[PDB]
Amino acid sequence: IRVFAIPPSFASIFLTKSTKLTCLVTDLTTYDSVTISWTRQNGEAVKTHTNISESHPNATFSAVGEASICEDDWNSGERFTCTVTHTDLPSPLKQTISRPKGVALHRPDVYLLPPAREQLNLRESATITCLVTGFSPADVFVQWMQRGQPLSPEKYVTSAPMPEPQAPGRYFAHSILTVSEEEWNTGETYTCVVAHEALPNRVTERTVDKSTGKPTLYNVSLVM
Amino acid sequence: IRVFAIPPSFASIFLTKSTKLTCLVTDLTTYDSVTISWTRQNGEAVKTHTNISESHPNATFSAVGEASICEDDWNSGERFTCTVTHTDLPSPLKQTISRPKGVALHRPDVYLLPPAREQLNLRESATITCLVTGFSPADVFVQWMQRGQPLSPEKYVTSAPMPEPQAPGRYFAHSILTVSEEEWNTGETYTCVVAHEALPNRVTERTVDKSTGKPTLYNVSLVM
Amino acid sequence: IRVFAIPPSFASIFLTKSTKLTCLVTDLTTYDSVTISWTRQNGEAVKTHTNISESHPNATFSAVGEASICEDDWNSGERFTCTVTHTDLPSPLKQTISRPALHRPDVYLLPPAREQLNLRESATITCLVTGFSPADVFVQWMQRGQPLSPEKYVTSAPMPEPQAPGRYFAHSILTVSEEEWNTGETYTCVVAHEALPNRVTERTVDKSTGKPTLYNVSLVM
Ligand SMILES: *[C@@H]1O[C@H](CO)[C@@H](O)[C@H](O)[C@H]1NC(C)=O
Ligand SMILES: *[C@@H]1O[C@H](CO)[C@@H](O)[C@H](O)[C@H]1NC(C)=O
Ligand SMILES: *[C@@H]1O[C@H](CO)[C@@H](O)[C@H](O)[C@H]1NC(C)=O
Repeated sequence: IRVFAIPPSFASIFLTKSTKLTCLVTDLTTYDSVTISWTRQNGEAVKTHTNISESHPNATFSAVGEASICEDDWNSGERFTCTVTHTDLPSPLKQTISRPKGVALHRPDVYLLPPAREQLNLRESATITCLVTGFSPADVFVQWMQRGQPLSPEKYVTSAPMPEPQAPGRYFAHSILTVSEEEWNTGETYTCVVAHEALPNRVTERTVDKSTGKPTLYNVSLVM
Repeated sequence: IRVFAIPPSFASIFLTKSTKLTCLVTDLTTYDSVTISWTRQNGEAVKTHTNISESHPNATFSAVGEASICEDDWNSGERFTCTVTHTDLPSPLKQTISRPKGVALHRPDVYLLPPAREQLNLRESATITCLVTGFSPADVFVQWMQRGQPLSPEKYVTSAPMPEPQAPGRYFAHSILTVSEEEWNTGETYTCVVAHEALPNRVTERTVDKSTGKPTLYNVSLVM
Repeated sequence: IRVFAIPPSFASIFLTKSTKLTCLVTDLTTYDSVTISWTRQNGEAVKTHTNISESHPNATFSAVGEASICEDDWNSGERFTCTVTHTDLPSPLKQTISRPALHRPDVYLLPPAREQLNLRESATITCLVTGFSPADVFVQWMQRGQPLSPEKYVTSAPMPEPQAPGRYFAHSILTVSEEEWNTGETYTCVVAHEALPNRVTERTVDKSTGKPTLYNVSLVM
């Protein structure tokens, strides 16, 4: 029996365009009347639970509570009082969380690197790395789209934020995309979109194809 | 009684990151008791109508009722009703506005044209046109960014959307950025950003400089 | 009421050139005069422990049981037991620990982008390690045979490969100045992994690596 308070990441709120606070109560006994109400410091939130998780392998139940809350309330700093009520707990427990404040804002520097020539020579799989560095407060959402069409989330993996060596305040993040050689050889202008607080547009785009390496001012070829 | 309910346009919701809805009364007594109330389907109370407009010299009544509302509920299509009653007319006037439904969403196609050679020859100024076409609905926000920071609102002018001739539902929009010729010679990489509903991130980016638009002038062939 | 020990990882093995044992006791309340001993699956003697701490208020006995053991004992798979005969429980408790598919890692070095170099405040060289199993790699950076300081370069934790769940990838960067890049430097990235037959691989990139080194085409105003 434990109660968790989960602040939604900017990765979560940007994906669905909604700040969805979520409270997990884990390892509760499988009893009846599983109800999760909602309050705040004012007391006007209303929503119930949806699709409570089944019994975990350690032989106990669990419940999840999620609600829709506006973006401006999330930016205001109000402590949202997520309350969970159950019969096993003699007293219902409520959780109050809010955004951290006072953190500096540093604009991300999204630089896109083409796959290495040695990797291209092997002709099995080519990897394109999106470098997102020099951004705070180190909460980013990086996704890949092809010709304006988003790709499957399984195709790409985004690394967790890590501290920058030179800059202590700024933290970087990484994401790689695996592509076939024939797709890269033809060139579909793969682009990287990065979402962050510090960006004035809050979204930035950088693209690369096979013809980026050529300076496009001269066309020199070697034929035997 | 005449009340003008101005819906929050996409430019308004995107510039301030907070949707602002205003219903403004028009052409009544210069100053008397008035009650403005935003009403949903549930009839719940709303934020107070701050900054009521002062009486105009031409004896035309005007009251600006602004409030902060849920961003997601506005896009959900549920209708917002401004209830205005006045001492002059006992019957209240109900004005209801919402985001229109039954409208197709078409992804904007952003084409960014370099300045003409004839204009660059006179060297008095350079105009860069940001062409956005095939976007629905009519609302759109266009602003200009130079090397990461936005331009002044006076510097750039965005034309009103007009119906596209080929596609009746789709529309097109224009925005010019007149700059001095010597700035274009430096190739400082002007960037055009646009905001619209249909884009996957709701915003997309295009860039132009002196290097872009230059073909391969030199096919230097080294063949043995 | 359990015992936990830190397994020797190939990075830690390669740093000290030997397998070292670290048994940080967890989930056991700190009492006076506790008994902790190192034994194998069969239980012969060990060397004396070193650098143990006092009682820990956080209910986790944060004193390390240090012992240096041969490499063949670790890679043979026979278990190691951190036997902790605690005061509260007369029955001794031990934790069996050992190594748990091997794929040769492929190391590819990506030169810094021109956008990074044009701005000139810094240059980042990325070391992409892919297709290694298990997740035990130590990415280190070499410059003309001189090992760079650990603070310059940082390596992310290995993540499962999207193409193959068995495969893992690790990615590391080196933060240098633009002058250090446009001036001739080797900047070798060396990667050590168990699955490598040589146990060590490295790649080198230069400013002229991108150039074909057949035609030096230049633009002059
Ligand atoms: C540029 O050079 C490549 C090298 O083979 C060649 O395939 C391509 O056709 C050239 N571009 C043009 C426009 O001819
Ligand atoms: C450039 O030269 C190459 C020589 O191999 C030729 O194949 C190509 O068609 C040329 N491109 C143009 C645009 O003339
Ligand atoms: C051509 O070679 C010279 C060697 O002195 C070098 O400095 C120069 O950078 C080379 N050209 C290019 C385009 O790299």
